[PDB]
Amino acid sequence: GFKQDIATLRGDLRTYAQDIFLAFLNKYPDEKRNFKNYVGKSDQELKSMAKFGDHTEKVFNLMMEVADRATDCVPLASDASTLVQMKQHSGLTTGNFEKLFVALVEYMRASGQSFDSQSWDRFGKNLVSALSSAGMK
Repeated sequence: GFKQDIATLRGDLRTYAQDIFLAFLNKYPDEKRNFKNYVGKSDQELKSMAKFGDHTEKVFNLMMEVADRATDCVPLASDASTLVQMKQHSGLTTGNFEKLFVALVEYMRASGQSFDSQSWDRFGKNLVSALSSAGMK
């Protein structure tokens, strides 16, 4: 289930983090605007960029902790506030996070693994609720 998926992803996180985030940037090209340094590069070129690997993994490092700390796929208000108040998230809307979890759930459904895809969809919807409650537009 959801808690087991956190262990599955964590066991190969750098791989999952890159593949999921690449699926996100490819499904939603306009999101590369928030990552100007990724425009005009293929997946393999991004996977060889140091900042891409490190940052994408750090994103998923924290995302798994937010998911780990959640109760019934509802994240703690503190994690939501942390995400909203980060300097690097100033200028991001709920739609940004909304699209990341669309790509995440679609990636899980297409992986053919036993991910609890419905729980991650809920987790993303609830995280968006918490992000809006914490002050994100």
